Amino acid sequence: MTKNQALRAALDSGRLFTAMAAHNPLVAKLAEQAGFGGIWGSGFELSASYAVPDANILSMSTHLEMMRAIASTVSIPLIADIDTGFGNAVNVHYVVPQYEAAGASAIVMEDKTFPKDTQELVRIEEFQGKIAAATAARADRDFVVIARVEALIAGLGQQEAVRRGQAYEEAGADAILIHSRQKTPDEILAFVKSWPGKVPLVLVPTAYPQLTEADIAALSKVGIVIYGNHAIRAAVGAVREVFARIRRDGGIREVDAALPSVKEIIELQGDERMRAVEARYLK
Amino acid sequence: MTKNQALRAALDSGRLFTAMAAHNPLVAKLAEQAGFGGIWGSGFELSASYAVPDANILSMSTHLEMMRAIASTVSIPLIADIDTGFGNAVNVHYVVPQYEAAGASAIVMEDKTFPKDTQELVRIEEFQGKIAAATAARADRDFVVIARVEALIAGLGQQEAVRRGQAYEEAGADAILIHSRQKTPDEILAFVKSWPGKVPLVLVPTAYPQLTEADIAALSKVGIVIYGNHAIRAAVGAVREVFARIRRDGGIREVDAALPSVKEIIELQGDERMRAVEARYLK
Amino acid sequence: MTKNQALRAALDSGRLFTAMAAHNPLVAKLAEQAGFGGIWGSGFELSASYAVPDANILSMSTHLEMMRAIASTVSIPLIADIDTGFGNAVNVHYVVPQYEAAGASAIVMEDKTFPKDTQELVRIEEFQGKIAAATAARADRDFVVIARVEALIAGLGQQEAVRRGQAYEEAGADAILIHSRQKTPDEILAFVKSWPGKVPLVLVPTAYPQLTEADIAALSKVGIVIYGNHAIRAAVGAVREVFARIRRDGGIREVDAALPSVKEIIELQGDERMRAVEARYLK
Amino acid sequence: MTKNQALRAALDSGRLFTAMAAHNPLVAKLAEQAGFGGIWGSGFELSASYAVPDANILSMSTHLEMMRAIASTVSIPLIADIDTGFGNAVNVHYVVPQYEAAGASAIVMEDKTFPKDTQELVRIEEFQGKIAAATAARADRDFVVIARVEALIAGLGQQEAVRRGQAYEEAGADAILIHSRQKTPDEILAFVKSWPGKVPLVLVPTAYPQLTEADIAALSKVGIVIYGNHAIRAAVGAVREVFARIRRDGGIREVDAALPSVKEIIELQGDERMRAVEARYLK
Ligand SMILES: O=C(O)C(=O)CP(=O)(O)O
Ligand SMILES: O=C(O)C(=O)CP(=O)(O)O
Ligand SMILES: O=C(O)C(=O)CP(=O)(O)O
Ligand SMILES: O=C(O)C(=O)CP(=O)(O)O
Ligand SMILES: O[C@@H]1[C@@H](O)[C@@H](O)OC[C@H]1O
Ligand SMILES: O[C@@H]1[C@@H](O)[C@@H](O)OC[C@H]1O
Ligand SMILES: O[C@@H]1[C@@H](O)[C@@H](O)OC[C@H]1O
Ligand SMILES: O[C@@H]1[C@@H](O)[C@@H](O)OC[C@H]1O
Ligand SMILES: [Cl-]
Ligand SMILES: [Cl-]
Ligand SMILES: [Cl-]
Ligand SMILES: [Cl-]
Ligand SMILES: [Mg+2]
Ligand SMILES: [Mg+2]
Ligand SMILES: [Mg+2]
Ligand SMILES: [Mg+2]
Ligand code: NA
Ligand code: NA
Ligand code: NA
Ligand code: NA
Repeated sequence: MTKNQALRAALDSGRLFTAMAAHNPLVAKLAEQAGFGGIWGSGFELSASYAVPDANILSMSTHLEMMRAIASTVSIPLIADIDTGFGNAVNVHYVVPQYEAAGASAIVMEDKTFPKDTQELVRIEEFQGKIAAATAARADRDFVVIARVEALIAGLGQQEAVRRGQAYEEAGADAILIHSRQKTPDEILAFVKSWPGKVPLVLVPTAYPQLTEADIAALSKVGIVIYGNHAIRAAVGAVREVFARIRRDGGIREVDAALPSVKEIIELQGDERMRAVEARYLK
Repeated sequence: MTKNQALRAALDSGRLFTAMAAHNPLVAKLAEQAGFGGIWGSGFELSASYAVPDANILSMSTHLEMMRAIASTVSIPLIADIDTGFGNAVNVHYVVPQYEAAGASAIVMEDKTFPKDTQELVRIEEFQGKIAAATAARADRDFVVIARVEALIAGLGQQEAVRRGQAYEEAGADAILIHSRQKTPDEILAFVKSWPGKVPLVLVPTAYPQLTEADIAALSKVGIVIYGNHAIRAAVGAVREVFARIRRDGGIREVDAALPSVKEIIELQGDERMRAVEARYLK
Repeated sequence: MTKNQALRAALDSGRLFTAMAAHNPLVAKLAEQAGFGGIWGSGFELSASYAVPDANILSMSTHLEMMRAIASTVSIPLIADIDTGFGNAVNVHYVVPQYEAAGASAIVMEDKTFPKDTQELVRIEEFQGKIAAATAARADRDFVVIARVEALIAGLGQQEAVRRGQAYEEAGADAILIHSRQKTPDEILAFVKSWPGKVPLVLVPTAYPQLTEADIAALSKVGIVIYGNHAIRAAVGAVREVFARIRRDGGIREVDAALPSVKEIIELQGDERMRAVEARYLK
Repeated sequence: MTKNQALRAALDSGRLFTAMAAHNPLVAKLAEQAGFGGIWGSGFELSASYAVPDANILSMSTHLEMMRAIASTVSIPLIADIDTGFGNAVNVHYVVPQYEAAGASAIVMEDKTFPKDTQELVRIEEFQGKIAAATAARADRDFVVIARVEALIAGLGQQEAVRRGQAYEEAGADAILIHSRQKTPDEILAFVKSWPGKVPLVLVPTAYPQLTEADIAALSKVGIVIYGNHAIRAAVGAVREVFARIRRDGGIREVDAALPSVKEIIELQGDERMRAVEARYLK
């Protein structure tokens, strides 16, 4: 099975698929090794790793190349975040085949207007055009197009969020990511209970961590849960602490023991494979 | 003071300068905030973050662009690792002005032969040519060229390591990074005691962590200590643990509390500055 | 004089400054050698060279890196085309310092809305915000910000085109590029005669080639003329003809004599400089 | 048929395959349209277009990304120039899958030592290792690995050039590119007459243009002829002339008529396709 088939199989199978954020190939490799179903090529994580806001500031090329590098490192599906498609439906048409060719198995595109204005979401028909352009542009039918509905977040209400989801599924979306920034899952659970569409839902429970996977498994309508930014957060927490200790201790004499060893990083780098290559071809 | 002046001032001042590894701008920003003197644009860390060996596999462009991005984020000097110069003295000549223009305040270039052969170091005169090409190519005289001597590691002995260091300083090196993979500092300390050159030494005590900064401060001949790969190691240690917990707990309900908050990452991303910009220019 | 000073000197001097399109560093080098005042880092030319439409499809990174490469090759000022700023005023703020750091001496930003809609220009105050963000973001005050007014092209009339130009100059534009796609210069000349602002105008006479430099010199209000796309056009014309001849002749036996020699390209590549470098540093 | 199959079919078919140099996707598109069999992703042409010597100065990433862009534009096979493999057999192993994934249908790798020394070619067994690494690294067996023999050029004689070719074919090369800088084809024709290997030869007759395709068709042992640098040469010849005319005429009033029209470039950019996309998806 190709990665695209694998993701499509997980969605048609009814099993709940988990995807973890990654800001580089090493972190994606660790997510694979930890057992997550797929990698989330998070725009928030990559822009955070560049110390720039997640407000379409980071170059699209930086993100597309990071997706290429991650897909060439892991064997599990990569779901790439393409923000608002980097433009209108015409840009979508030109952009999607690049993400597919980079090896992503899905893209997530949201209906926020872009760029931000000094009215928060684009018109329903305009987004329908963008999703239809994305599905028209993909080569492999198994590649997945996920439409992200921002209407709850934009404060437009549940009726409108469901109306948009249905319009997007009618335009070709393979799944609907309904988002919420509330600190409790009530708004999301009410949307789920009311969702009437045939395609599966996608949740990013970052703001409402109390909704566990067992709680999500109980929602037959959800096929994917995404851990949106826990790798960059974990990284920051530990780097900041090790740096503060090194400066307080005046050195690495204390901190060294606790850290993963240099040998462990060399193994994560594929040293083994490289030695086989040197042994069989360096002459 | 420009960053190049700042680094040159630290070297001429006699104070011991500390530089910490960083594999992205966010980590470089944390090193700055923790109080390190400069950033080490480590080839080992960047290749590890790509999950490829540190054996000249990673594209030079990937590293040069990462240096640009780090220098545009921090206010402290960036010392860039240029491995063996990506080629001979002619490549050095073309490559150095790019690293300088990217905003690096120094480059470290080692005398290993390249590419690796199926004799371990290049000829002394050939490396002298490479260092002279680097110093000839730089525009700002304050930009620093550091020659890294691999002779101890290559097992060529102390006499040869010192002979090479002196030849490189005679060719124009502003400092000599003497390296060692021993688990105790004896080999390095004996080299230091014997070093007769006028330029300062640089140590990367990764393999012999028991040599503390107070121990290094006692070596008047050393002007720089570099923490070679502690950021990627710290990152791996924490990402791996958070991923394993999320998979064991079936969710983020437990791990969320401990992590730095999303709001903390947004602040590290420069959200404040961005709000001032939106407030004064988005109309 | 730095390049930014040189461009500012040409603008304050009253002399008419000429800038020629270039789609790569070699073509920019030829423009310099032909005697043009500066290079026009045309988005139309670079997208045409990629065989994609000039409709914000080409990655911004591809263009920014091409500007870097051109500025590192020529000694004359580079005026970079940044389309609509790749976003709103916030993107402008983040984008301008990158073009400045790449070595461009000016940017040209137009008031078209972006992305294109299924109302043609952005609101006057919104563009004023974008220009003010650009001038706020530049480090060197000599770097030039040129506002391009699309109102004639958008069919909004002369009064509105002048109103926009004046608003942009009031927001900080150092010059106003008034554009026209008419096949005669009447619309442009009438705008010029009516222009009341203090800053100089910029013309791109591509569509009305009969307006010569002597005709433009007679317009004291114009300080810059840009040849918008003549390099890619010339290139296409000759490549297409040589390819057709090679296929008709079944070889290069006939076409070879007419072509510039391989030795001539090697000289344009800086072979001389490289031999001096090899001679003095390859040891 | 995929492009790799198409190239393999041309090689097994006995027909003579023609490939033309291209320094960008537009020029590659013109070569396709002129009727050449494939595109030659020339390192000389791309470095010349950057105004840097063809001496491994140009970044490998710049070339790899240009190959991606060319392959995404044309429908015919792309033969990519990978110089000496950017390193030893280990680099070859890591580099080949990237060129394959970029969409190249073949790579050409030469046996020159690298980097150049202050002995001209690598050891036969070392190159055999590099070619075996390339064939081991490719995913699709149809992808073609071409070994370029520099022994004639290095002045090592015909016996050694043939010995190297045979060793490389024994290591897995699908074809042997025998090169010569002589101004007459005698050296090349004598090598051809003596060539005993089973795989086809590749010629780059740039220096001896009098060897026509009809002359090459008569050499049953040659399966590919490459026009090495005629696109950049044609481009330079015409750009230089148009620039000189514009400066002599003080404008474009005279030169405009002769040039391909702006409308012609817009068509080469895929405007048609883009209008269909806008018409069916921009809503
Ligand atoms: O991870 C991301 O980039 C996301 O799109 C989800 P967020 O908008 O909740 O950060
Ligand atoms: O950090 C690096 O990349 C170094 O050059 C030091 P190392 O060789 O000890 O890893
Ligand atoms: O050369 C360009 O890209 C221009 O902006 C001028 P045009 O819009 O007339 O092509
Ligand atoms: O076109 C190239 O880059 C070639 O490798 C052939 P050359 O070495 O004859 O230029
Ligand atoms: O080669 C891959 C290995 O590295 C890992 O990710 O597990 C699955 C494989 O396909
Ligand atoms: O702007 C910079 C700030 O972000 C920090 O790094 O401290 C020093 C400043 O120059
Ligand atoms: O070095 C430059 C040379 O190459 C040319 O462009 O003329 C001016 C110089 O500054
Ligand atoms: O779409 C392609 C077209 O643009 C051209 O190159 O001819 C063959 C096609 O596959
Ligand atoms: Cl990273
Ligand atoms: Cl990164
Ligand atoms: Cl080009
Ligand atoms: Cl290019
Ligand atoms: Mg996002
Ligand atoms: Mg290193
Ligand atoms: Mg333009
Ligand atoms: Mg070549
Ligand atoms: Na990153
Ligand atoms: Na990284
Ligand atoms: Na180009
Ligand atoms: Na080019």
